[PDB]
Amino acid sequence: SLESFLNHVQKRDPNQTEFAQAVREVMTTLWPFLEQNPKYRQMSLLERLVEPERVIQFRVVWVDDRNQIQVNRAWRVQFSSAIGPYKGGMRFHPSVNLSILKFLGFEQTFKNALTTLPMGGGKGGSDFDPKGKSEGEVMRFCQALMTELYRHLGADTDVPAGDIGVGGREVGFMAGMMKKLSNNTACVFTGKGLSFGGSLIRPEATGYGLVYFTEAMLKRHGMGFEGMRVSVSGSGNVAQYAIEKAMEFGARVITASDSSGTVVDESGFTKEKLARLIEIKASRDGRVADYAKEFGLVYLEGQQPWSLPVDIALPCATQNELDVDAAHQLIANGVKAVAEGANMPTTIEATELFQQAGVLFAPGKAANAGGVATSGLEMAQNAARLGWKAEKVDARLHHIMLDIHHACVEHGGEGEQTNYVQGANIAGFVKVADAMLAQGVI
Amino acid sequence: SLESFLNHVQKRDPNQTEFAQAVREVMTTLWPFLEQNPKYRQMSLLERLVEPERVIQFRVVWVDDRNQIQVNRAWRVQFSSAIGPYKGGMRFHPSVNLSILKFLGFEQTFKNALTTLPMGGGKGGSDFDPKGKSEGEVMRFCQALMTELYRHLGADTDVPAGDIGVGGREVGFMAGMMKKLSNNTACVFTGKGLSFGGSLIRPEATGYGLVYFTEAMLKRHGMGFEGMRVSVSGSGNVAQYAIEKAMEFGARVITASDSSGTVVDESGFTKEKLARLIEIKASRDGRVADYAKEFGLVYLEGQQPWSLPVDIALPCATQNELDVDAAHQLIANGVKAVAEGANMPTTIEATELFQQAGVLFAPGKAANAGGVATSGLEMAQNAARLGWKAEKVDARLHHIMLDIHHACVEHGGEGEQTNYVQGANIAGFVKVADAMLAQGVI
Amino acid sequence: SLESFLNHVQKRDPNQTEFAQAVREVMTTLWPFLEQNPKYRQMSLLERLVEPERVIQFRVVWVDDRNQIQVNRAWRVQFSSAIGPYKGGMRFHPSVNLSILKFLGFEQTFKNALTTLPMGGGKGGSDFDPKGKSEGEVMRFCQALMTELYRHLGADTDVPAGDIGVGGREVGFMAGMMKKLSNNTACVFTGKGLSFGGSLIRPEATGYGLVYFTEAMLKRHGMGFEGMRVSVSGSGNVAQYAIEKAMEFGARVITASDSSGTVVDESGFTKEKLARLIEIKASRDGRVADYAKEFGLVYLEGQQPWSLPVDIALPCATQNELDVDAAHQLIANGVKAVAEGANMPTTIEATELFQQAGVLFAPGKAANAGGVATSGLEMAQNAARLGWKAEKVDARLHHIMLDIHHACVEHGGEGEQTNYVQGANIAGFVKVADAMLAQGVI
Amino acid sequence: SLESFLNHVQKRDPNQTEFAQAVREVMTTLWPFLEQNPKYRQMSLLERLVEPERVIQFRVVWVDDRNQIQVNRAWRVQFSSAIGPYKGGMRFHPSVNLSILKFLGFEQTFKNALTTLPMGGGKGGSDFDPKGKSEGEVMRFCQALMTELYRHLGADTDVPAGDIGVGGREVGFMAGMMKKLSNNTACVFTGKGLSFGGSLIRPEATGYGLVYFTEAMLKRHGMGFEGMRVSVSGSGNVAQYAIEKAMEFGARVITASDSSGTVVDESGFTKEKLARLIEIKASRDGRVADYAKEFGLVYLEGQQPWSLPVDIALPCATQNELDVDAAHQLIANGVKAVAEGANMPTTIEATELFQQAGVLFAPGKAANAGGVATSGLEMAQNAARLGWKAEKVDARLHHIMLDIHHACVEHGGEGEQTNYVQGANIAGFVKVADAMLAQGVI
Repeated sequence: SLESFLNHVQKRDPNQTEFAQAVREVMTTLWPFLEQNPKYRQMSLLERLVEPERVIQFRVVWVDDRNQIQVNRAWRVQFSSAIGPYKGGMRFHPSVNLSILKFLGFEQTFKNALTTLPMGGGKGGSDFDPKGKSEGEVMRFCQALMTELYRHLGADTDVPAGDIGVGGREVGFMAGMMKKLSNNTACVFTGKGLSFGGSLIRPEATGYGLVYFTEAMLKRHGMGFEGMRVSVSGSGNVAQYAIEKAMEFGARVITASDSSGTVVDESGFTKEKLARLIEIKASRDGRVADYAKEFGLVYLEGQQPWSLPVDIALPCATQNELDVDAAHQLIANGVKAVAEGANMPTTIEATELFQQAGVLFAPGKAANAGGVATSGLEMAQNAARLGWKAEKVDARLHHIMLDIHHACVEHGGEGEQTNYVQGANIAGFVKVADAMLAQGVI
Repeated sequence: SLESFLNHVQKRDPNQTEFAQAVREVMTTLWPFLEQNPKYRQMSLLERLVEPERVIQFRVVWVDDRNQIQVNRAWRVQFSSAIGPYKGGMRFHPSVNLSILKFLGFEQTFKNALTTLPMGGGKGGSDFDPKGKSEGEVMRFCQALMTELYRHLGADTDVPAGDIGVGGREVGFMAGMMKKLSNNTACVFTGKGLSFGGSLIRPEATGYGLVYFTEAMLKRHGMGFEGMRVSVSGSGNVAQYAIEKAMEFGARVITASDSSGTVVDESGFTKEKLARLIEIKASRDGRVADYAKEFGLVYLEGQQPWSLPVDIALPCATQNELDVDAAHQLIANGVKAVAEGANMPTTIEATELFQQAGVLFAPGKAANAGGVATSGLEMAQNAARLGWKAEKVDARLHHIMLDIHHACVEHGGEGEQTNYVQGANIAGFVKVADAMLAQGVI
Repeated sequence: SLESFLNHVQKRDPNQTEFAQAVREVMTTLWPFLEQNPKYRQMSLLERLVEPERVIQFRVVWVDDRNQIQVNRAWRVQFSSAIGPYKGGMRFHPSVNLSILKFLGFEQTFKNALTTLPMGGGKGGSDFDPKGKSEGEVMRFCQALMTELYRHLGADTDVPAGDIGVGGREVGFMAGMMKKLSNNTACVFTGKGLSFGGSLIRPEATGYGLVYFTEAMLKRHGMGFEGMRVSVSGSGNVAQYAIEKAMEFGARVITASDSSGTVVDESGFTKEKLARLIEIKASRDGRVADYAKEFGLVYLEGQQPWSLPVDIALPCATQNELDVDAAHQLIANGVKAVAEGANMPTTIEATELFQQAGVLFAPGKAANAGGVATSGLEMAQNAARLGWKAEKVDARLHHIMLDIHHACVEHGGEGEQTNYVQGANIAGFVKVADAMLAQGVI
Repeated sequence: SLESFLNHVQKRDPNQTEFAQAVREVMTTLWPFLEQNPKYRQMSLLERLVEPERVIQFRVVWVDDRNQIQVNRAWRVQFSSAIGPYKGGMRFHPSVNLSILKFLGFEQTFKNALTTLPMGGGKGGSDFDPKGKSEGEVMRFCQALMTELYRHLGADTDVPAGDIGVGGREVGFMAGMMKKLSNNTACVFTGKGLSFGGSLIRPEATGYGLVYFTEAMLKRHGMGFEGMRVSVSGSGNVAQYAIEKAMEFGARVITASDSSGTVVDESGFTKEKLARLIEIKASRDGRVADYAKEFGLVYLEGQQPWSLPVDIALPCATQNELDVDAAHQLIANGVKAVAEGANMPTTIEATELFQQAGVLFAPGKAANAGGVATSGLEMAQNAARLGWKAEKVDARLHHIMLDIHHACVEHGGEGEQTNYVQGANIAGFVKVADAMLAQGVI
């Protein structure tokens, strides 16, 4: 009984709402697999899995620009080290609390496991509010935080990163203070700048990865991006470099979009066209509408791209942006594959409609894992003591996406088509679970 | 004077029989090389080499399923770190003592050195008897052992592994407790499972490597596996994959065996038959006898394969399984090469008979070194934080075995045949000796 | 069954002759106590007690005055930490081996426990032969030993000291290298010189304590040192201050001795005379014969003191210096008490003979414990960062000896005389055993 | 103001002449760049950059062959860790002092940054004089130094290497003692022997690298080594392999030199001729003069090679060996390029004179960086636990020199020729500066 297990887990954290849902969602997805595979239920594995190995809550005292002393709370949730060191970002936001952090770390554990890289799961942050703070205040805050936290991190223990409220700047400040205090230059943060261990291809990683996974998916079922019509939704990081990589595989990419609307280009994106789009949206005022005016292209004011007949659709905008109705249209127009660039873009029913219609479907938890894979490649480069050329990082990223795809296929069923939703849900759990079982009662 | 040196060394250890024999066999092989190369006798090098850097003997207290407290003794012999960290397995068996462990660690030093990977030499274990113990008892014991041992290990200090009485299961339990206690996920054990840092090809490594090495040896002397009759003893992972690779080179592999007896198949193993042998020996009760019934094959009840006339014998079962009576049969029946898959299958007397009969003979320290070489490749992959495809691992294992073969040939003399016993010992020693000399009086 | 336990215990160390005897002796005295106190047999306490927590064996390489590189073996036996850190001396002697060091650590564990101070048990040394070595060779040897050993010691871990082959000079060298390498000045050795943390009364400690112990023993049985003829053997540290304190309690001390022979003084030592013996003996070559010649005293060239009629005999030279024939003479001439300043001076047979003749007998295991007790007071002063005046060290040493004596009486039976062999073993055992039980299965 | 800044810097070190000169030279080259880029002046970056993070000065006491105790001074200057661990050699010479070590470490910081490898900057040494010392004295000195120094080093903290007075022998001794004391086998010294972690191509690296770099520079400007007359000064490591690689690129190499004089060979070096020069110079007594005598070549007793007409001059002997008069001779005789194999062989005035005459000039700071770059590759192989073939090391070295050439060109101006002085200095500064800025005020 699912409800009974969930009810039991909640007894310890009656008020951690977010964590409660995160446990429910994972368990709801796994329950039929667990019923058929009693092995992954033994040794109180599920009870072990939902209890984080270690949580550190600590006081952060710092001084603001008015010389007022401020007190914040920070955390590092070290959830699972079964597969490798705790890995996951730091988040600075006034709403952050333990519940939210456990929810993120819990999910990260499976997300990291899914990449096939040797990374555990963790997450941290503070109720510190970066909004309105000077560079100096943020620096002092990062340093005060690291004055406690440094003792709990390490290249083989816990390697944090950025998240909301924690960008390249803050990672720099935290990595610098880690190094000073420890007198040790090993990789303890990813998302570092290129001057001190960061990796090339990080901006391109999620988009590139989306296309790699989808091509693997297409090769296995006798198709490929070459010569295909491709629609993309969204126009940030992920959408941009997705477009770039599909072009390298011979795809004709014909749409991009933002919240206000969709640009349509049947002759297709080119290197130049995409360059100017990237430039435009790097401003805060830039709009797809402006990109279209500039190149004399069709603009569809507040519509999505799903009305266009394509072979492949890549939603890279936001959650729930591809519903049942759009799925019916894409199917009717002959779509062959769908892969998720964004976080949970396709609704559950639309996912199901694609699958029953024999449309290849790649869930985001797998197809957008390039972002997280590259934090692993950064570690790998730092470990090797050699920075790699962009092409080398990219080639290695490609092989990782092929490994993730292989993992989904392993658990993706025996049907005429692989079920990548099922495959991606199971692969992450199984790897963590196998590792926990091999390592005994610890 | 050899005898005088041997007599002097024993004074500290008048009752370490196994260790004395080990120092004797090695020194006897080295003595003429040392006569021609006084460099390697300077700076009390031999006296330094035979004295292990460090030994930890310690008490292990644990509780059995009847709530009785048991006391065992354990050791880690950290013999040499001249070339790299102490490397070598852990052995659980009621007969284990300091003498035996020093002999094995001493042997490990030269074997590791020969692989060309940067690994020193060590060995450890306990007089704990795993026979009849429940899983929980083995677990509690492993953990109580790690409660002391964890402080003496490290990814750049001492990296153990399995051996008799210590398989994948036990490695997992020790690695897990190491991780918990040190709060560090770095590679301190090899032979780990794929879910927490293990390497592909590790199961095939020794068997594969054995055939790669033996093929090199044959080719150098105008032969090859192609068309040869091959007897293999044993039916565990070494034997299985020795059989697998020899078939791939065109050999007719005609025997396999366990403790109960030997199966004979004059037409030879196939992929399908070996697959089925593996399935059978994967159960806890499966016996070569069952495998013989299923394919209608000759079964030799409690006999070894050695009465059969073959071109190549490959002992892959246990220590001392090929003694003088067997050797006489093999030689009389025209065997051309003997190579050791297991650890020290051939007795000192049987070994000499093979060499004096002009039979190519490959000692395990060279020929079965694929396993430990591949344990270095495991360490390497963990250090890089990126796993290799099976093909990359196989290709590197192969290339390493050819380098090992080349070193043995370099120091194996000028006779009509290479002396691989002489060759492997001198090649191993020179690398350890050059390193001990460069690094000063320490 | 005693024989059954001793036989089981011996299986792991079939050739450790000295260690078997020590275990046999302790266990024979305890067996009746244990029958009456089943509590102390539970939880495999005895099997745990006889197995040392940790032993380190290691290589020591050093260069002699002719530039020949020498190799020796060293050990630190860290036997018990139940009551406090491992405590015990280091011994340099060519006969040293693991068996002997285990025998010494085992005793040390009980002797330290008896003092009431918080000290565990340990012992170490090397087969290094200090004889004929220059100050420089010993220094280099000590430093090379410490290059390894320092990592296993600590003010709260293992605090060694001197013994045979290791005096103040060697303690100084080892303590110095400990400080350099650890960059830490805490007390990691006792027997230090006054200039760097040593304690007053240390040179006097063993001799003083012997007299303190023997005086309690005498008083309990209607006697005292006053007016007694006392023979002392030996002429180093222990004997000298045994003589000093005995004169202080009003005894007429009539002998002292070295390897070469015995000085006899019927009128008894005086302060004046003893001062000059101390000067003579402060060299390593100084002789009693020269001391006897200077005061016109009888020299019994190569004889022991035991032919002389005395009330009290105090063996303070070496192990086994008083056998049955000597004991027979002592009994026949009317001896009332024998107390051991040295370590195991009286042979088992001479001992039994004293007990059967109603001669009061204080075993070294209790009576010579002042030295180690004062090494505890050295630790205490160092921890406090404040040294004590001599009167204070001496007063506390005295109290301790009275506690040791009281403990021996409690368990020495109700007979006409206290059995101090029995008493000291049981009292020592009870303290270690209570600590082991309270601290769980470790 | 440059002068006011140089003066501010000097206030702390009024008598460190070498250091003051080094800071002046760097800042003079950068000053125009900094004016155009206020970013690189912010946050007191320059004041921070010239003050070393950490310097440890320490006493080294050791015993010479006459048993006299000697006292020396040693240092490790840990200058910059912005980019990676402190990296740089140890120098044993009686003239060594803090000023000299700071100058070298400061420069080291920029040369290391330039390689694109993740290396900080450091330098160390002692006023210990190795000249006339026995192997034993040198070993004991190295061990006594490491007895203190080991605690400040680490594979991710500070990884030293050799220099004047510290060759392979000394690296071996120091590494060995590092390993012994830390019980850790990770790479903390580069320049190791092949038996314990050294890299192939290390002897060839500076010479190879010099030619690789110069070749890029000639090609960028329409030239190449092919068919060119090349003069080389020196006959050590750097000159041998400079010659080796230049012959391989089609050069006619016509000189080599030592302190005593110069050999001229108009027909050019050959493989055999260079082999014999190496042998001769591999001895302690070998002289270029003897080499000239042997092959019947013109010897210019104590003159330099600069009077000789060449297309390319490669100074690889010592500091200040090429001054203005020599530059005038080279220019008048039609020289096209000068590249520095040694450290600052060319004086500022001679440098300027080459630049004003349109002669391509490559500073050592770029052109001789192959050595330290290859020490980075040594670190890298150790981190990977895998040695590379000579060919792989060479290829990787080559690509690194090409990366260095590309960075110099990026910052070398728009003139008819790249200004590599300006280019190598700015490129080095930008990498370090970016890193310091990102990591905050630490």
